[PDB]
Amino acid sequence: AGTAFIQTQQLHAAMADTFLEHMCRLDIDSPPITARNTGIICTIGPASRSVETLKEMIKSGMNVARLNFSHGTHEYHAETIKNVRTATESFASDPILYRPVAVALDTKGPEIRTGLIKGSGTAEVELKKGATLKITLDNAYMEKCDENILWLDYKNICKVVEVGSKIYVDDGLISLQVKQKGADFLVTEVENGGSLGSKKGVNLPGAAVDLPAVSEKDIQDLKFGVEQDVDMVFASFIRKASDVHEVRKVLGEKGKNIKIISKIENHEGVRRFDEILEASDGIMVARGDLGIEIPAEKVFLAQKMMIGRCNRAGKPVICATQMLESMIKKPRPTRAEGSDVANAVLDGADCIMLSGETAKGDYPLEAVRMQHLIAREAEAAIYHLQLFEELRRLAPITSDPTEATAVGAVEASFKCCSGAIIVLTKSGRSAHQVARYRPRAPIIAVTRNPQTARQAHLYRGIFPVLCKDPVQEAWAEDVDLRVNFAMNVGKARGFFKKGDVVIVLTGWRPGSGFTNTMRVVPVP
Amino acid sequence: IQTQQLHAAMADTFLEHMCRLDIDSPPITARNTGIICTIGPASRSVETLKEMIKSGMNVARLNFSHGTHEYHAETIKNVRTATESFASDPILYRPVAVALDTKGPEIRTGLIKGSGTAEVELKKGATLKITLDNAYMEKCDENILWLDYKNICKVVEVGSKIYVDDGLISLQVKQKGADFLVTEVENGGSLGSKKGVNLPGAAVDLPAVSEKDIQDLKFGVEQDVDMVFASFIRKASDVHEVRKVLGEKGKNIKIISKIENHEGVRRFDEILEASDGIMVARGDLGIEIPAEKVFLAQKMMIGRCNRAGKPVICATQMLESMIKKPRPTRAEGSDVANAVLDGADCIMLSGETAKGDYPLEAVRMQHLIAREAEAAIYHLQLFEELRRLAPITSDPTEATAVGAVEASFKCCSGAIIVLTKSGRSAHQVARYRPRAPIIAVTRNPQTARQAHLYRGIFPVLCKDPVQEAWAEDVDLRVNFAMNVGKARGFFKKGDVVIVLTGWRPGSGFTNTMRVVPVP
Amino acid sequence: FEELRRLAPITSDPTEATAVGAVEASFKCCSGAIIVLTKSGRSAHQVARYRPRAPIIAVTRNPQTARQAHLYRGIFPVLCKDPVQEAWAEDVDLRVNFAMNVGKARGFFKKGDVVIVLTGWRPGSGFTNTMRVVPVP
Repeated sequence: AGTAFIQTQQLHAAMADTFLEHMCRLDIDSPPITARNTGIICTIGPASRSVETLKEMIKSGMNVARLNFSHGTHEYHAETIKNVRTATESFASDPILYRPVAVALDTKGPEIRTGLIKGSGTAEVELKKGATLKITLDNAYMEKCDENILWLDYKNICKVVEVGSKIYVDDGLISLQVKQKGADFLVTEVENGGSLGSKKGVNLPGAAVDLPAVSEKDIQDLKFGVEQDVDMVFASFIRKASDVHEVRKVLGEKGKNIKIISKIENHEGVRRFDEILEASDGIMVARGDLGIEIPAEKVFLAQKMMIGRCNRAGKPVICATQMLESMIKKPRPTRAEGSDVANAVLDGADCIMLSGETAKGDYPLEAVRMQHLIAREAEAAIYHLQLFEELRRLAPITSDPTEATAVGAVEASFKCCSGAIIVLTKSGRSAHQVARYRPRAPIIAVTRNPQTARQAHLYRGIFPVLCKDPVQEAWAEDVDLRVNFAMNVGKARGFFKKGDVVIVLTGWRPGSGFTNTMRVVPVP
Repeated sequence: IQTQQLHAAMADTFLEHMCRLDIDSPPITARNTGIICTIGPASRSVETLKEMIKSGMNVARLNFSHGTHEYHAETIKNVRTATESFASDPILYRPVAVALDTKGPEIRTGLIKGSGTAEVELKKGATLKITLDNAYMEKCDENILWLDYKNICKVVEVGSKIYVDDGLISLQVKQKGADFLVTEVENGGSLGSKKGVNLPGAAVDLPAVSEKDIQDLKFGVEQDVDMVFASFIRKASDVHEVRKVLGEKGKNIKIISKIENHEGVRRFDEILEASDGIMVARGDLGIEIPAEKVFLAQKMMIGRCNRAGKPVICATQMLESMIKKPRPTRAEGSDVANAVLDGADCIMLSGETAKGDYPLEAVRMQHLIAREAEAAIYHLQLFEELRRLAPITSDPTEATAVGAVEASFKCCSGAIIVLTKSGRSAHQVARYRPRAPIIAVTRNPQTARQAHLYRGIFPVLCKDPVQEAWAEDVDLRVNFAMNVGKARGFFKKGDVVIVLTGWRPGSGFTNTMRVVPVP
Repeated sequence: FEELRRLAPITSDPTEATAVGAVEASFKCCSGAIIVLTKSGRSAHQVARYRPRAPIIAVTRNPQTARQAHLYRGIFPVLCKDPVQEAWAEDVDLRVNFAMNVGKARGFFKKGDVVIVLTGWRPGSGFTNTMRVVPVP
């Protein structure tokens, strides 16, 4: 089998009257009665790169493999991809057990990195609380950083910063307040002490950081992605609509189908969220990176807002960073980490992304299993009913065949207590339009296009499944084949059993543009 | 000064309401969730407390796990001195409650071999013998370990876990015995002297009130505390014995039951019924039940307390980084917020304020987070659901109380002013979770303090003498609250507020609602 | 009622907000009546506008308003000829207890049922702003 593969459901429990009443019925002692619908993106790196590790991670519920292009060469990551694809395809000899797995390319982005600390690349220095530290743009100091002077590469840092602004260094381990501006320098006072190292990430709280959207390194990384046929791109440090447009433009005609997830990493991104969301295919709320750049008592408000708007607009949203960080060192997570993951699933996220945990952790395989366990337990606390009733009200009244059918499918999934909604689809769009309305039941999305099978994991509650059977001549039999394929998948997964009811979305003519034909089918 | 800016028309759907959250605009609502600070070494002084009350402390907790009766008597005296410093202007007088947190029943280990402070390495896979023989009680080491709980052999089976030093070390039982256990170390660590032992999912049959606590609870009654946080509650009869010890003399002292273990969560319903309120101790649960199921417990317990209309308090692991640092982490702010949004009435700061380097900033961040989180609450559905789920009765007070909340939404009221002796009339309003603050006016100083337990009650102590003409005595107290509310910033000249009063001085019920424009 | 409440325009008028709450409560308490003290009749009309189930016993000293009230549905007007008591609170209690006796005689309610009562607070305050839930003596 796998560990995470057999998610048996026990549908037909009549859903509660009110959201309050639903919380009151949560029994921690009973097991979860629902498929884990929230996708799981694991970052691949040193500890999980091998073909044998990946096989077990896919079995334990990995869906997307992220590659971090901040570090490593093109040759290095080409083999990381080859290993993912070998591991994924190991299960292909039984199409029922074949879970597809996506490949994500996370850009380096624009960044502000410090210089090399005095006697060699690895040596640190103590910045203590209240000491003066000079920041310089003069390249003479770029391998001569110490307690007193610090280089960094961003040449317009003097222009976007004023007196009194903060500068967070090494992902907010150290924080500095500017006392005096200058021609090509700043004089700062250390507030939070720490061990400063070589080439560390600097952030500039609420500054219009005017770097290029796509650095010249990234223009090569994005072409490598297109060349390697990645499925999605996590574009870093997005500030505005035109940043996303230039990420699109670089991918071009050749990789137009590659999905662009914009990462909201800074204050400017959150302010311009609406224009970014419109231009982006999805969103990634990078919480740790926001925690530097905006106040701690306002980050949860940003997360909720962004997750909210993405749900309304029907685009994926991903909750990244600071998920299960203790599992780099330890075999289990803390109470507060499990609660943090849960509350992100309940806020409405589609996917959860494990950063260090799986890339360079001592426990990469258990990290996936805890993520899976938390996401499935959290699923029981979701009151799917109001998510839907609100999403139906807020949607604009149109006479589109597909969207009216898609709603009715979800509608019926509640009234029939359906085990699933089976959706036949080439592009994935028909399945996405169903998932937009947040059903309780899993959406088994059947397809022949292998990319759409991979790209589907971005959406919540879609279980993609790749049909490799040849197209039957009689159109009606080709449907019956693919439907009966999903029936067998769903029975094997445990979503439903002999004699339950499921909803099925299909076309009517092979040639009709729309997925317009809904039917209520009892399971053979 | 929590200025409100009422009259913003509330959103259509909860989804739409989340979508309207702008982090850049300031919060448009009074911080309704109470703040309980634990007083200790860093915050004990009269001068520290004055600034903490100013920055939004409501309840002062005293931890009776540590310290003497003489020590805590003076901690209380300092709270009362600081509180009363503001009494010379009754408009600015915020009352402040005193909470007595019991030690409880516990399982403590012995003293490690050569001295009280000296550790030993338990390594992963080594055998460790647990013993009830008192000969070893000051001779613990890598091999043998004493502990005081004499029936430990009876409640544990082969294969059960034993977490030691608040879950730093964990041991699996291999062999039971007459008066011993043989365990295998799973999580290694530095074992010390007198450490807390827990027994995951065991019917731990210790006394509900230890003999130490029977003296601590009489000291509480003697010092006129306002509430008692009873520790390690497992079942209804535990709460009943905490009640029985307080007795006739301290019958008015509120008993908040702390749910610290697996058995408490299983029997939550019977405990909630017998308790005045609840405290979800999250860190202590995180030891005894799995980490992927604690948030489910918190949500359930906070849920049921909201339904039943009793206070619930979210304690432990709130802002722990602020022991050492002047600000909290992103994840701590999010953890506090999500507990306010889950539906908690109060938030309790443990170390942060007791023995922290930054006790005063810890209160200010708690206040800031709780006020920002307030904007994310969709008060409307909380109410509509609570109204539906409530049982149909023709009680005068409860029907009036609902109508007051009802009207608080339709008039976009700045407040609900409630006159009350016992506090009950104000509690019945707060039960239905209005958006507006509830200014609860009273002459009884204890009810003013005990009100902070409930969410959205702003208690205020009227020290004026009782006017002969009953109607003027009402008008006085109402106009007192009007001035408080204007000073706080809850509302201004020309806004509307709801006012609950009696009709006869003698009528049992708070039955008279009126919609009043602010003079 | 639920439709008439939705379609009504949101205002912070004391009288209209009280009047709705009176009807609201008339359903939740299963009230036998809504007793309304009124000179012009308007306070009773504003209650009747929202179409309660319970009868509205409208108490008044103005004999014309007692007659003109029959136009409105569910108002049972009743003319109090007692003189105005000096203590305002007793003058209310008189008129309320007058309607209680009318309502018991009509059969609208009996000893121990609940009724809603709309009054003023100051003799001088423009609004009928004071609602109370009263058990029948």
